[PDB]
Amino acid sequence: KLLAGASNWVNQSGSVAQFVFTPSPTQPQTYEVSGNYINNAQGTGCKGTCYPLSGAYYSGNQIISFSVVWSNASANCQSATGWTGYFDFSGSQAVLKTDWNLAFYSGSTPAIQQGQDDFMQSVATVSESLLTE
Amino acid sequence: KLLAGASNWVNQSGSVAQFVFTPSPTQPQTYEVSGNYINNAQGTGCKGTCYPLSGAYYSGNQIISFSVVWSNASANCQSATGWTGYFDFSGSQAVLKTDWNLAFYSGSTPAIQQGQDDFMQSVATVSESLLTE
Amino acid sequence: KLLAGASNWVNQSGSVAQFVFTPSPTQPQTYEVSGNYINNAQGTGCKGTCYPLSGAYYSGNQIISFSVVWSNASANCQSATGWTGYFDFSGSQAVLKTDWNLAFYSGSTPAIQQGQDDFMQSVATVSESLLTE
Amino acid sequence: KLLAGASNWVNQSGSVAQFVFTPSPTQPQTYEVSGNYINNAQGTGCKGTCYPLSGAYYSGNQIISFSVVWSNASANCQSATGWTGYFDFSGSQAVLKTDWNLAFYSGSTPAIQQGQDDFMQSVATVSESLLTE
Amino acid sequence: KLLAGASNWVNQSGSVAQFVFTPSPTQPQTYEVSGNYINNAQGTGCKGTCYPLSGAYYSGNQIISFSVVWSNASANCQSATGWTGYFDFSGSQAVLKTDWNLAFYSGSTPAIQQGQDDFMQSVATVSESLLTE
Amino acid sequence: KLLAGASNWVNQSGSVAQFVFTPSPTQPQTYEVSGNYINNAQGTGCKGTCYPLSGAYYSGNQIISFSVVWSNASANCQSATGWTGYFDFSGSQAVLKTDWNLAFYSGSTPAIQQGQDDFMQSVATVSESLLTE
Amino acid sequence: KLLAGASNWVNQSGSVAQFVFTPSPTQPQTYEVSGNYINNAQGTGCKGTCYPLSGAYYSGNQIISFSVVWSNASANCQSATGWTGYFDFSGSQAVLKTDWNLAFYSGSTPAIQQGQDDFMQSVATVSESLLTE
Amino acid sequence: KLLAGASNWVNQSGSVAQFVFTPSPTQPQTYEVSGNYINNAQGTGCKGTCYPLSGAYYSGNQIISFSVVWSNASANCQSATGWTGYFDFSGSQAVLKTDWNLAFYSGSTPAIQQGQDDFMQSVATVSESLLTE
Repeated sequence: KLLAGASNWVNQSGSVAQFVFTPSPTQPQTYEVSGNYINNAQGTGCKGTCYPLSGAYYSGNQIISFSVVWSNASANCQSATGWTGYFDFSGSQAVLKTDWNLAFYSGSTPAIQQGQDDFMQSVATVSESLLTE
Repeated sequence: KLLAGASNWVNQSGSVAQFVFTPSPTQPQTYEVSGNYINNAQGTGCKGTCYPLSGAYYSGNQIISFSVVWSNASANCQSATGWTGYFDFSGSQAVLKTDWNLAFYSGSTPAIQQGQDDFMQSVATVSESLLTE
Repeated sequence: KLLAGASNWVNQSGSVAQFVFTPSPTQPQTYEVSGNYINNAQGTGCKGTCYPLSGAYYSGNQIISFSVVWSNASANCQSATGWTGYFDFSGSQAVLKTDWNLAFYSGSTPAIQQGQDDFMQSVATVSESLLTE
Repeated sequence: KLLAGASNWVNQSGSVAQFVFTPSPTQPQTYEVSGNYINNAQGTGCKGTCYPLSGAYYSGNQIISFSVVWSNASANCQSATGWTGYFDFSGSQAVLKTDWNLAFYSGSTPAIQQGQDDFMQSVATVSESLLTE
Repeated sequence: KLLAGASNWVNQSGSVAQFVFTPSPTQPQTYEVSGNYINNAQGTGCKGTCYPLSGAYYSGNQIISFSVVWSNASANCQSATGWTGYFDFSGSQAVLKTDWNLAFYSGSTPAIQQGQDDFMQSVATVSESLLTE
Repeated sequence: KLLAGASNWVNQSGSVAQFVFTPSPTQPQTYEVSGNYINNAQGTGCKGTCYPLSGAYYSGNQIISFSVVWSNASANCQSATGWTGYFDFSGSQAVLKTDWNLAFYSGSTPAIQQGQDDFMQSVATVSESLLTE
Repeated sequence: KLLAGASNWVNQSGSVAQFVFTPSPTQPQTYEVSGNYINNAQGTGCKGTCYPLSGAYYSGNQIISFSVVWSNASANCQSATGWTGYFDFSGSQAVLKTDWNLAFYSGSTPAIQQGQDDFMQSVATVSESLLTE
Repeated sequence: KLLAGASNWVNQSGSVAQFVFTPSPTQPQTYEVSGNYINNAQGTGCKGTCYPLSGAYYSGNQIISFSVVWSNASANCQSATGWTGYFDFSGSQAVLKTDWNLAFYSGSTPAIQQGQDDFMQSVATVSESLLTE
């Protein structure tokens, strides 16, 4: 059911989605998705820093769709990605599977690449201190 | 360039995107996308009523990604569409070329169909009154 | 009694009122009315898209008055409807009996037609998906 | 055109509408109406005290529609009125003309009376002090 | 103890205070006072219409102090009053007693009159309708 | 005339009023008064720490009324001061002439002492650092 | 454990920290710190008036870091203090052990002195009135 | 002077501060600091993800102080750091120098380490796309 408050989701490239969910006033079992995305995928720019994500989550059947514009104070890749997929909380690990699309330019030549990402839940590690453990 | 205020975008199958753009407080040349989608395609669920849309827009090269959860007070199709794309405002007509992904079900069998919607800007039709024209 | 969350109300001519109720901070048993109206009557302007509605509701005896300005990103009929009425939730069906007034034009000749819409509550139709049903 | 900020409007029964106008984010040349209404009509209850009003104003052709639920901390008349009409700023005086409807109960017997009100603009009188002039 | 939500308070001149109380974040057993004041005192201007009041209420020993600037969309008396006094909820009636001060000008000649007002609680009268009872 | 931003006002007994002014949304030439009061009088409770102040100001003739509830995280004197007055910004010095009322206790014996504070504007003293001067 | 509402903390030199804690929307067991600091040390600038404080608090082991910019409507020392530390609520007394850094000037010669303040919680002193005690 | 909107600041360990500045209502030439901090310092935990920072910036002499509680959805190090230091925009590069303190526990044994960080401004790199340049 619920992963409410802040949740930490890590995909196959090291990439981190942190989701925040706020109930929608008009749309039943629908949450506004907010939070941050850290890109760590080897080929790409806009890696290692917080990009706000926006989208919508349908609780009923644990579906989601969210977007990142690859522009923040550290780096701009002049492009946008949208992720659309589903959750599966069953068992010892919780998994999100998504199909993604990415709008960009090569010349004055606009283009939409595409692909697929798989995120797994990982709960905050705890350390004695910043310095140790 | 500029769509400040609400703008009306109509796809090949007649479905309607109404966009509102709000500046991101932190993301250079990025706007939070809100507004409403009215799905008007022949063989489809959840048609002829407003679905909220949420996403993001990059004004640098006029790229967008938005999402709709198909649940409102009229009809629940327990599914999500994500659209990712770009706009060309050159010439007599402004067009939004999009690709899109749609996370839905059959049984216990999650799915994700792909597609392409192309939209054209259409400025409010004006009438003497609600009864004329 | 209670319509907490968004509710769907359909009139004789098929037009759709989606209501949201927020408690007044100061008015006993009064709610601020928001939501969306989709005008679906044969011989009319400004049909098949969401118009915002604003008004007020008295929960003591389940009375309402709301208004729509027929101007959105799709179509401007330069006019306003006001609806004033009451609800009966008794029995198998919940109905909203309304009278209404509509301020529009011809030439330089302001006008105000009268009328009566009657609405019935219809709870979200459910589908396996956006493609089925 | 503009009566922006707070405006004072007095009808034939002494009744006072104070309007506040805030531009709508989605609806072009449309304002959310807020403010207060003081009833001073001889036959009625809920006289002499502030009732919040809600509605919508279409600037284009200076049209309006607004609602009052006759419930506040001083008095409850368990009913609601909606006013729908037009402005005429021409000449030495500014005038609003409206058609109104009023939903109420007699027995378990719901009912909608009706009528018409005409409001004129009156700018704040100025006095040397509260005590004099 | 509590008169929370909206409360209706009537003094010896017919004058009406409606109070709204919101807990203070920093000041224990302290409420921000807001609401409306209707002046109906015979000698004065700024009579019969809503003036916002501002002040602070100390719950502990049911003490209060609030202010009205006699300027609104209907009338300006270019002056300000402050009321400071205490509650007594005991018995069949609830009473507020206050000492008031009023800052105004005669010539270029500034001046502070003074006086005392006594308010009694009066709960919303209820009527069959606006029209009757 | 103008005190936009925070201003510092010092009375004869050394107590400090720090004022912030916010335009009323509805009251011509009226500002909501916020800020902080530090009571510095010899023979008094609740001294040397910030008490919130709330009131209203009329910029037409530079008149004010504000209130302090003497309860904060340091000291509770279970009492309220109301100040009512006017400002003279003519000459080399800006002065705020005030009268005031103070609702406090003895036993089961509510009281309300009267008074007069006169304040002078004093613009931030500047230092090389927190350690110098 | 818990300091919900405003709390009063007094250091060895008599300076006063008034704390307010608000839950972070995203940071487990983290609170945004607001409130006011009154600097009461002998040989110092910017004393006896409220400086806003801002920082963060970790309730897991009751650790804090807050900052004051020494500029308000009374006195500008063009400098910043940062405090970093921990609380012990065991026993008859609650103490906040802190170290701190202070970024100030001489000429064109930026500096940063180090230090240690230790605070003790002191619950509001109560008085019959502002005049007694 | 100004680095207003979102700014990107990189220290000697790879660590990234993104600052957002909002003018303070009460404190002249003072900004509330907000934004995000990415830790990339070799010895430590809580590395590679967004931690909200809070503090205050004094424009006058370009001074700053801000805090991070090392707790977010990815990782908790149960500790807090405060940074206090100054800017120097002169020349071809803009530099921030800071003294930092860090509160943590070893056993039931609380402790405050300390150190110094130097951040340099780095403006958003621009890339043809996420995929290339």
